[PDB]
Amino acid sequence: VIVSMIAALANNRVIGLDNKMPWHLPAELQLFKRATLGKPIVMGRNTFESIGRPLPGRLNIVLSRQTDYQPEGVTVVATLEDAVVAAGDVEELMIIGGATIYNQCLAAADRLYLTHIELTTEGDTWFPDYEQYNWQEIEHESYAADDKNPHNYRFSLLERV
Ligand SMILES: NC(=O)c1ccc[n+]([C@@H]2O[C@H](COP(=O)([O-])OP(=O)(O)OC[C@H]3O[C@@H](n4cnc5c(N)ncnc54)[C@H](OP(=O)(O)O)[C@@H]3O)[C@@H](O)[C@H]2O)c1
Ligand SMILES: Nc1nc(=O)c2nc(CNc3ccc(C(=O)N[C@@H](CCC(=O)O)C(=O)O)cc3)cnc2[nH]1
Repeated sequence: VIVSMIAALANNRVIGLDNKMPWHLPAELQLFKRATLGKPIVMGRNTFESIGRPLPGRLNIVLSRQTDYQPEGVTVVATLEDAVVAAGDVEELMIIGGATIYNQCLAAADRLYLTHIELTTEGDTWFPDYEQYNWQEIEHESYAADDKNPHNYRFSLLERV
């Protein structure tokens, strides 16, 4: 199975503050849905709680070592090894974070689905320093700020080298 990680980072690799996203770009969230629909998504307990419910059309796998932790509609696993197994016989698995999971999986990541948001904001969670490794961009698309999305952002699909 291909190990991919998807995230949206503001400048300085910021991805969150107070267990929430420091911005609101509905069109970017639709890009997230587009990139994960039909695929198993693996996330940390904090990220699952920030989302507030399982995401439709995807196998929701949540990581937590609290043995009695079991929200409705999601599969809970106690280790990353169990998350992969839980994903099943699929072609690609999507690590949807949070910083904790990105950190642990970066070294093993095959692809990074990154959205760079042109914004400098306060944060308490950051995406790992992926540039310490070698990647080659496979796809990209720039999205100018608009009516319902007040920030410019750029999508970049990186493949590990
Ligand atoms: N902008 C983006 O693209 C994006 C994406 C995702 C998340 N976020 C943001 O990032 C923040 C959440 O991430 P964060 O790191 O605080 O939390 P997190 O990574 O989502 O979750 C951390 C928790 O996951 C469990 N866990 C971690 N590693 C584990 C392992 N190896 N085995 C079993 N369980 C493990 C532990 O919970 P237990 O104590 O229950 O074991 C750990 O406390 C929020 O602000 C969220 O909004 C942003
Ligand atoms: N590219 C990217 N953008 C993000 O916002 C993002 N967010 C997370 C974690 N936070 C969230 C927060 C909300 C939803 C969410 O509600 N997603 C819906 C679409 C939006 C909606 O239905 O309101 C989904 O069906 O995926 C997903 C992840 C993880 N990776 C990301 N990756």
